[PDB]
Amino acid sequence: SLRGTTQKVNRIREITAMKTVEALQISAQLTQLHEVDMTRVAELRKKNKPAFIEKHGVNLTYLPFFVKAVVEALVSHPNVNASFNAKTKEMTYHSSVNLSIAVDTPAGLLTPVIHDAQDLSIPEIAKAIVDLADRSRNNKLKPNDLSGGTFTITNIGSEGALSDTPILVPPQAGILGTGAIVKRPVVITEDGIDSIAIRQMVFLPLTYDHQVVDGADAGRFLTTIKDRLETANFEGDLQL
Amino acid sequence: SLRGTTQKVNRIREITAMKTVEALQISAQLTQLHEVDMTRVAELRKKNKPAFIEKHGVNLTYLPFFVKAVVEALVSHPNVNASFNAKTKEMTYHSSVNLSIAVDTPAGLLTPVIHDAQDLSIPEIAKAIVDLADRSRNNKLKPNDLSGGTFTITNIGSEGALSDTPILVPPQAGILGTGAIVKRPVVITEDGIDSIAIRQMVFLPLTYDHQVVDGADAGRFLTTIKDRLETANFEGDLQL
Amino acid sequence: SLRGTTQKVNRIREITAMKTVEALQISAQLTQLHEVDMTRVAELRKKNKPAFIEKHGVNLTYLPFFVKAVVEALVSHPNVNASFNAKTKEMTYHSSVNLSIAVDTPAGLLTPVIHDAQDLSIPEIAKAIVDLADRSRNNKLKPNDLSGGTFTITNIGSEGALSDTPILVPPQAGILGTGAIVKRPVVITEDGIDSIAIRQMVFLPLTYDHQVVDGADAGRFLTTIKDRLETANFEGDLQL
Ligand SMILES: CC(C)(COP(=O)(O)OP(=O)(O)OC[C@H]1O[C@@H](n2cnc3c(N)ncnc32)[C@H](O)[C@@H]1OP(=O)(O)O)[C@@H](O)C(=O)NCCC(=O)NCCS
Ligand SMILES: CC(C)(COP(=O)(O)OP(=O)(O)OC[C@H]1O[C@@H](n2cnc3c(N)ncnc32)[C@H](O)[C@@H]1OP(=O)(O)O)[C@@H](O)C(=O)NCCC(=O)NCCS
Ligand SMILES: CC(C)(COP(=O)(O)OP(=O)(O)OC[C@H]1O[C@@H](n2cnc3c(N)ncnc32)[C@H](O)[C@@H]1OP(=O)(O)O)[C@@H](O)C(=O)NCCC(=O)NCCS
Ligand SMILES: NC(=O)CCCC[C@@H](S)CCS
Ligand SMILES: NC(=O)CCCC[C@@H](S)CCS
Ligand SMILES: NC(=O)CCCC[C@@H](S)CCS
Repeated sequence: SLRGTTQKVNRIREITAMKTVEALQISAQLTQLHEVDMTRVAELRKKNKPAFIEKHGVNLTYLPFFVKAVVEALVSHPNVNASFNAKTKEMTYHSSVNLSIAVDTPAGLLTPVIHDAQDLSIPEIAKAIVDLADRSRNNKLKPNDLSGGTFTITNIGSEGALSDTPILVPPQAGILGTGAIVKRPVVITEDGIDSIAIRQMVFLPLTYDHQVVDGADAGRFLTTIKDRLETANFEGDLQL
Repeated sequence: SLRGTTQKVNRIREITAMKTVEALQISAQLTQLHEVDMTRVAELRKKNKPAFIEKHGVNLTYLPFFVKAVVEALVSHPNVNASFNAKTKEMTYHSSVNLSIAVDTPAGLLTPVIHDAQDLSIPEIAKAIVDLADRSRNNKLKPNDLSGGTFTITNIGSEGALSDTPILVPPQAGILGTGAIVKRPVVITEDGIDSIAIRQMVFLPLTYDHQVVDGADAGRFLTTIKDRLETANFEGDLQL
Repeated sequence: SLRGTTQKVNRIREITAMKTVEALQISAQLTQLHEVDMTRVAELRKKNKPAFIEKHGVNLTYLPFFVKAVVEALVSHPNVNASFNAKTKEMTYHSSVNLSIAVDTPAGLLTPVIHDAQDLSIPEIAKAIVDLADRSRNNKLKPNDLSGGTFTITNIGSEGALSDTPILVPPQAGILGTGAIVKRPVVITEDGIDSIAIRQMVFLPLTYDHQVVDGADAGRFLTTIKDRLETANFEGDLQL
């Protein structure tokens, strides 16, 4: 149908094309990659999935665990939950964590926002993602659902990708991609013995703006997220 | 010889320097990475290499398999074999797949084009790559051999790289890198049993223009390529 | 403390913000990734660490090994230790290797320079890194300690990162990141037998300017570094 034709793009595509080209010219984007052992989260998720759907009415995916860890890291690393004004040379450190979530829709990519995500529990996050994705796909968003974001999470693993260099959109200073969670052979070291284990591993590429965040700051922020996910103390957070 | 000197660059270098700096400013480039199990292609290639050289006169490398899978994916994903006009907001979906191939030459990188690649078999692709690389290296190209490309494949694995973030050149919307194919330990899951196998693995970084392709579209396009290569039903395609 | 405030940034942050945004607009940056087996260097380092601190007064980290291999590669690949003037179309191939080292400080990232690094031994490199990092952190640098660099090495593995797409700053044409050195299961092939070994592996992302270096040139340069590190003939270089 499309093949061999020239057609005017829809408004979402036109806006995305304009915003992404401009975004790269008014920021200094680079992507740092860390690997995280998601096995404990995967086991916790598998064990509690039936009780979660029964009590909260929504499916329990990996995304609310990534959101909870990222939002707590943005509170303890306020330098990342920030915006730079290149005209006045002032940095604004936001008190709210307004978390943008990339949502794939048939008309194009949309980035709705979970406002004040720092006040939400894992069940509330799971419900907000479902509500935003549904309203994004059915033209039921309001303008304020698409603005005010202070950081973004993009699920690049939804379509099989291990990694990407996602584009951040100023005034945001960071966008985290959640790669595909894949079983991999990894090395475990305990009591001086190196051995090979099968673990659920994920790559987390973080695109950050070098105007706001330096490489070591990005590493410290990603280390906080990694340690939270690897310990996986989320049982109480599930409110079952 | 070069060390401690200042010299005027040759024309290929001057053009590359100008085109690549400009390309990044008029597009929104990002690179998505997937991993593909090339074992079946490697076994098929090893088994049929002698019969291929004897019948078709050229060596059988991995590149014609990547080209065949990519060209079929560009036909089934017309949204990727496309160009965006930022002035009129129109997308042109090309009917031809004119596949650019990056060729390393002593005077610099050249990107000759296989026009109407969708009409070619694996032997015809193998011969066209050899012809274009030879004419690129011996100053025997014509101007139309270097224009009209709708997508590019760059063999970054030729010099050992696992991955890269290759630069696309508008009006193209995508450029795929074929990383070095390396034996790696990977996890196989069958009948509920996780186990470790040695497989020939490759990383395929795709740089795409966010004006034309969103992240989920890139993932769906790369999934089509991955499934074609992993199944490796190419015996009949070899025309032996 | 920062949360909920707007504050004027310090001078280092203001300069970094300005330089990194501009750098991307006057160059064609891309990042090629190779993997290197650091096991032999790790064993050599562990065995000689006590004798190194006793004789040279400084701790022996992995960074002087990366610096030695990179500096020798910049001498044998003069096309990488070079600067492009886009106005005159002239390439300057530097005779000195002035190696910039990224240093994380509490006030922000600084990039001091080891001038004429090609004339230094591993102990001299180890001492120069310690001196530059100390003076960077205690406001004891002079202006010429921060200029004249021909290439940069950035230790992204200091804060846990496997990889990054570091930003180069013109007139430099390349910046190498040293990822976190991690034990991984890898495939060894000897006498026709494929087997799985535990090795200390590192990813080395190289951001290069496409105005100066093409992808195959970057691969050849990284292959020289990889072969030097994997052979690890550095015993005599330690001067113990
Ligand atoms: C100045 C600087 C480069 C010195 O690094 P260094 O020579 O490796 O020295 P350090 O004292 O920091 O290293 C501490 C230890 O970590 C180890 N280490 C450092 N980098 C490592 C890496 N990439 N992988 C594994 N181990 C590493 C060292 O070998 C040393 O080990 P040991 O105590 O057992 O001997 C470093 O302090 C720094 O500032 N790094 C950050 C650079 C930066 O901000 N880059 C920007 C992008 S993140
Ligand atoms: C709205 C959205 C983010 C919700 O994602 P989600 O919370 O993971 O929910 P989904 O219903 O899509 O997930 C379906 C399944 O895949 C799994 N899954 C999703 N992402 C995964 C990942 N990164 N790795 C492994 N499994 C994953 C989920 O756990 C779930 O598994 P289950 O059915 O066994 O319970 C998602 O539909 C979406 O739009 N993703 C694409 C985002 C995008 O386009 N980003 C741009 C760059 S690609
Ligand atoms: C023209 C060109 C693309 C042809 O590549 P090709 O079809 O793979 O052919 P080659 O003759 O170079 O390949 C030589 C061998 O390496 C193998 N090989 C090539 N690429 C490989 C890869 N990615 N992984 C593993 N093996 C590979 C081939 O299968 C062949 O093996 P064999 O001799 O055992 O049969 C190539 O010569 C070239 O110029 N590559 C560089 C492209 C470039 O500069 N890109 C820019 C970014 S680096
Ligand atoms: N709807 C849009 O215009 C989104 C453009 C930016 C997308 C980024 S933040 C996520 C994928 S790289
Ligand atoms: N001959 C050229 O000017 C090519 C410039 C662009 C090269 C890209 S498409 C491939 C390597 S990133
Ligand atoms: N002090 C600075 O302005 C450094 C800016 C550039 C940093 C790069 S070279 C290394 C991290 S990407």
